[PDB]
Amino acid sequence: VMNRLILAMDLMNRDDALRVTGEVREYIDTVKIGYPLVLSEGMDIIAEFRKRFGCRIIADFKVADIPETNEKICRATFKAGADAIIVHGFPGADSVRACLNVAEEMGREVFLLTEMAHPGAEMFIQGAADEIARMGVDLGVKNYVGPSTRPERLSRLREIIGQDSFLISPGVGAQGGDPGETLRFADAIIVGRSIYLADNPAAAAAGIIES
Amino acid sequence: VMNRLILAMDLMNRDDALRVTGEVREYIDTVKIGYPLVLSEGMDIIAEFRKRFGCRIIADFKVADIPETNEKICRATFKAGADAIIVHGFPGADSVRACLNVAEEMGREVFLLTEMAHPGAEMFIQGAADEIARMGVDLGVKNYVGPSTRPERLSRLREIIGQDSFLISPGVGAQGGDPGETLRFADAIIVGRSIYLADNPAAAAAGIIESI
Ligand SMILES: O=c1cnn([C@@H]2O[C@H](COP(=O)(O)O)[C@@H](O)[C@H]2O)c(=O)[nH]1
Ligand SMILES: O=c1cnn([C@@H]2O[C@H](COP(=O)(O)O)[C@@H](O)[C@H]2O)c(=O)[nH]1
Repeated sequence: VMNRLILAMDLMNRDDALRVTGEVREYIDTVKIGYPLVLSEGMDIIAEFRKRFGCRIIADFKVADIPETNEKICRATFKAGADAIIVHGFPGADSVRACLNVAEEMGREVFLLTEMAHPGAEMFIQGAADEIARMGVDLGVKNYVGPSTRPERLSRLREIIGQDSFLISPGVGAQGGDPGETLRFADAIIVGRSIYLADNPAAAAAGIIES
Repeated sequence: VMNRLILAMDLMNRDDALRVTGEVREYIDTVKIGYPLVLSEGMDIIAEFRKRFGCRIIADFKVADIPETNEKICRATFKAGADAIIVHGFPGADSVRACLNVAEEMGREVFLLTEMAHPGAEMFIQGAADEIARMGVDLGVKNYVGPSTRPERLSRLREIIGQDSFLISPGVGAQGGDPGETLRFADAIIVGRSIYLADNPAAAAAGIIESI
């Protein structure tokens, strides 16, 4: 990923989202689009971004349903042009396999979310995280998401998945995570608010890269 | 809910979804719309269904993000006209609280998903389910979702949330759950494929209602 930095574009109106993404395009070539923007502006926004900025798009949909529904969600998402989709591992192996099957059929990728970065993640997710990561390895998952806010957990996750797996990590900046420390374990960092709420998003992105 | 039956409308094209929903409207007045339909036809489909069929709409979005993002998802969903939203409890109390705060601000409801009905739910969700339900009670959640496929777990869930809470349950029909047994514990059952993939959805819905 360009500069090992992925922009989390969670603004909810198309004009602001287009403005910020265009301003930071010289620093990042991969954008993570989630439900805040998609449910506000429509799925067509994925193809619009891919074309206008020539960036890879990761759909952060935290897929977390039964197998049959997960398949439908993944198919609609890849039809919309997403290059990859983020899926929760807490619902179990069959739910993750359903996403992997659709990605295989459509020539796309699945990122498995193992542990989340917010405080509430300590209640139930953290205790299941190592097992969720091992499940991913057993299913053949090669792309993972882990927390910038807990580098000791990111280290443990990297250990389970190996150095060959691709690991991206949110929670940098606004949630307290540090870019440099996170990149000791993750291949790329995800940054949203620290860039998109900045008075000068380009300067904020440039600063992160400088750091 | 009318006849204690909620239709899970997971068809992915507007014309088919409109046809089936209209055919079974005399049997059910509450429709659950999820991402399969919304990501295929747009969020405007929620208001269209609400108006066209005069039914309550539950947005089954299995919200499962950090607090800040959950707030945005809930706000966009209620702006689109949904009467309620289904949220996962596994990400923790702060994430659930964020959804409850937006529902309070907008005069809407949050349904907390405690245990899922599919086989994979046994891996991680089941072992956390009782605690997730208790967390819901502690947060003031009054609406819950539990599995038709495991009535013993549904009974345990009803036990934690009390008789005053509203409990709806998917997994009836296609996934193996039984309407009658599920209604021993849930206030309403959710049915998707058994109705929408039937050669005659109205007859399928009518049969379910007669079996209970
Ligand atoms: O454990 C996780 C998984 N995903 N995200 C997501 O990554 C982005 C982080 O944004 P932020 O830089 O503004 O905090 C948001 O889209 C958020 O939903 C997290 O924050 N934590
Ligand atoms: O634990 C859960 C939670 N939600 N659903 C959802 O309820 C519906 C059940 O549909 P079905 O009757 O066709 O199996 C689908 O929309 C599905 O995503 C389940 O099946 N199980």
